[PDB]
Amino acid sequence: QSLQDPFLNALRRERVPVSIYLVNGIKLQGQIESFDQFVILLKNTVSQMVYKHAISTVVPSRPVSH
Amino acid sequence: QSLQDPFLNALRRERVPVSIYLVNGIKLQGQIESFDQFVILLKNTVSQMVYKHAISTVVPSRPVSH
Amino acid sequence: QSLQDPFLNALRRERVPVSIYLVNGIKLQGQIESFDQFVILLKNTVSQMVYKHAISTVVPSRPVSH
Amino acid sequence: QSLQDPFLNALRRERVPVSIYLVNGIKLQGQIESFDQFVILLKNTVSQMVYKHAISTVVPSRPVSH
Amino acid sequence: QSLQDPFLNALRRERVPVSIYLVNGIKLQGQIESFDQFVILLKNTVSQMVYKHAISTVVPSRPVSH
Amino acid sequence: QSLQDPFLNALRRERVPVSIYLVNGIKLQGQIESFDQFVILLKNTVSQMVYKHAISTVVPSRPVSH
Repeated sequence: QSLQDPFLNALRRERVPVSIYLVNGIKLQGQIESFDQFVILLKNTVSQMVYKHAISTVVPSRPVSH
Repeated sequence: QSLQDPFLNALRRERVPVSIYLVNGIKLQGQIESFDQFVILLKNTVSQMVYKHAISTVVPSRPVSH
Repeated sequence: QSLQDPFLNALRRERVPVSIYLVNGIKLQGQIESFDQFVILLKNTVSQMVYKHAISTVVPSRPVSH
Repeated sequence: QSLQDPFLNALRRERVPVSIYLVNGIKLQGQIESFDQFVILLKNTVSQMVYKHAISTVVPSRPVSH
Repeated sequence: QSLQDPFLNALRRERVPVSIYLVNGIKLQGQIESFDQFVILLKNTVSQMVYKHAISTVVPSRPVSH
Repeated sequence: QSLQDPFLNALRRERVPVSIYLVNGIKLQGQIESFDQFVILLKNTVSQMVYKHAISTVVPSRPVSH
């Protein structure tokens, strides 16, 4: 299930800069390189691996249709 | 199960502004655009994807029947 | 399972004011309107939906038998 | 499984005052009245229901064998 | 699975003092008395029961082979 | 699943220094010695065992292909 995948794929495909806010309030920025049901790979200087269980919200930097 | 879906659907359908409070105390605001069992899409300038595991409470801005 | 349901039902039925403390230390107050295994609906001016995964403790404002 | 139950039962049966520390650092005190795999009922003036997912450590006020 | 058990058993058997850091940054110290897949029993003046879901990292006070 | 394993294996095999940020904002550093689906063993002076449920992001100190 089911909503996640089209939303994240749209961001990934359009290479939209996003802000990922973590469960501790820390903000990550970059482009979604790929994802599965457990992690998101977020690209800027290096690819970092973000655990979805530690994500609170994914905020596109501009409107993106899914 | 079972309580969530009528509650969130009522908010979504009536387009009631809500406050979503996260597990770190951060408050999000907007209208519920859609949801499944893992995320809520919360609309204002952009659609942001909120993970339910990081939500503590959903507070309608006015009384809504479910 | 098994302890939750009689405890929360007693509060709900007796309409006992409770304090719900969240995993971030934030205190909610109101009466338990209904619940399932994922959320509690907590009533005051509006019904708010509290996720049990974000609850640390439910504290009745007075002794209640279960 | 398997370690929890003898440990908590020993506390419950011996009516040992405990400190329950939550995942946010908040300390609860009282005696364990009962428990299942999801919650602990902690007694002082009222019985409060503590969610095990929000517990970090259970600390007996004195040595207890299990 | 699979890595945990040899690591924690090595600490337990060698009675190595460890620091257990919790998800809120609080540090516990003592020796691992026993464990299962849900909790660790950590010994100093009393045995305290630590929930693994609230543990971030287990740090031996000296190098231990597993 | 599926993304984690090639990413972490690449770090492990190349012995890339990483920063592991925990869900409370605390940063760990060292090299990934091994991992399974529940923990990562992170090496510096001692091997410490990090629970993946307490990890927010794994950040390689330099670009690594997976």
